[PDB]
Amino acid sequence: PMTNPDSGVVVGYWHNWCDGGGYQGGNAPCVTLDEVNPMYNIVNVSFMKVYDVADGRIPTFKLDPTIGLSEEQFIDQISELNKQGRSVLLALGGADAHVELETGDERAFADEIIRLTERYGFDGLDIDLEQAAVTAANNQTVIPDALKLVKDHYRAEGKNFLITMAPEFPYLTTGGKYVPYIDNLEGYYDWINPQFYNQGGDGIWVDGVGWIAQNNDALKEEFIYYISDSLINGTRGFHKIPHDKLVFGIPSSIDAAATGFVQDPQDLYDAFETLTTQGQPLRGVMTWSINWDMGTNKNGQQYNEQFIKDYGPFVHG
Repeated sequence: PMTNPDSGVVVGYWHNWCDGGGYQGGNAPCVTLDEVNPMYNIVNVSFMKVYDVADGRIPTFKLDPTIGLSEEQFIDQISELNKQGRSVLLALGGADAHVELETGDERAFADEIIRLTERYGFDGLDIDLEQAAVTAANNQTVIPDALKLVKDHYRAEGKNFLITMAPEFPYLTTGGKYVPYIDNLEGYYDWINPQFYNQGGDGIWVDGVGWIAQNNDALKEEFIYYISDSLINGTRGFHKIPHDKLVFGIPSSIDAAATGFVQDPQDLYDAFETLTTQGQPLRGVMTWSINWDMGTNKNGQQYNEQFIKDYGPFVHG
């Protein structure tokens, strides 16, 4: 019962908690799955984590009851997303997740991913580790090893369990800390949706063009274009990610991330247009987060689904 997308994707994260505070003092309410705009055709339930270190190192998922959904209602709403052709992934990691897997844990971690997948109807898993967890303990080897077990388990049932990853973009260099997740899952992952945000003054130097920072709003089109062109060709010191497997992750507003919000969507449409014109169209867009897009800013104004209104029709048309 493992729903996959047929073409472009708009990936959105869904908070398993209520009323998060924002980088500019807004508020992100919890919402049900049935409240999510259908143009979010990949919905990432956040987060699979270790809730209590006394329960051991294996991450798990526990639905937050304050969202107002029973277990059965949550399961049913996933089934309903699947009937619409939409996928629901489990996102592993997030802040304060205590994911510190050790060599030897990979079989039990795979078992728990399979168990939650059977119980809830998840269509796959997104690796969304916090900065410090990327190289913690044996995460770089145990997490890919466990996911290969899961992938092949479902492949043997004729099903494609989706595997995606949300690296912070500076770590995608040829010698970067994220490389093992990508190399170890080559041929296993379906796409990568890096975070092109929260890295302040990081960016990329483009010979003949100059220094293009992730927080430079005047060069946003050039940033999106050149960081993507580098990834999809394995150039400018970046690890290759094929263009049909690259999804461009950006904040849904200035409350969702400290930096990286795209002030003018036209900069993204034009960058994607240049990539398409050279024959390397990207697979779609990702955002942190659905709940922020449905949230409020510090003066109580609704974000009013502005992000999915800006990028949904663009990706799906």
